[PDB]
Amino acid sequence: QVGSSKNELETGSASNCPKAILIFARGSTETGNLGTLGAPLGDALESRYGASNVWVQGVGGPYDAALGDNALPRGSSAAAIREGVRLLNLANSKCPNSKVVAGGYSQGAALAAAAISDASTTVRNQIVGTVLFGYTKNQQNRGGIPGYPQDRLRVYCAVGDLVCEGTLIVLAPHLSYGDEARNEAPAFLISKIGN
Ligand code: NA
Ligand code: NA
Repeated sequence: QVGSSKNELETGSASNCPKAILIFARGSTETGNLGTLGAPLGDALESRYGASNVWVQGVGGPYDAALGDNALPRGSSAAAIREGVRLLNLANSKCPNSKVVAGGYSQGAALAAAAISDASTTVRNQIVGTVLFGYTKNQQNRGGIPGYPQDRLRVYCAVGDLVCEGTLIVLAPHLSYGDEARNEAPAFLISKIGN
């Protein structure tokens, strides 16, 4: 087995920008750059618009999804958060007229939150919608992304997912977001991108 990965923002032509670009950060120990939730989420967007009209991009490079990095400031390493910021800035520099949507699972939700907070006011305006699954900073950020408007966010925190409740206790409900990745989350992102 090889982890599910997509790198379409990095490989795409700047002369052929898509309607939408998804940047997604996986959860700790997951393989590839999309993990378990990123691939179904990108597939749902590509089913809606067509695969040529969405660029799906996972967060990799120095983001190694390491278990220890959940204990760091903001819930991931500074280098992993910087990698999110590099991809958001790449989306903006290559394809400024494309709609960006962001997502993350678990540590990846913390990475996504921090990288969106760190991005410019113009980049945040380009990110029309964000979905967080099992958000490890839900309690500490009071259900939001600092500096990002609530209408553009959905947080999926399962009943009994204690990572949403200021701990790092990972129980069965933390593994229950496959349906939101397939259904509610792409439906929400689609509403913000437009038809
Ligand atoms: Na695509
Ligand atoms: Na679910």
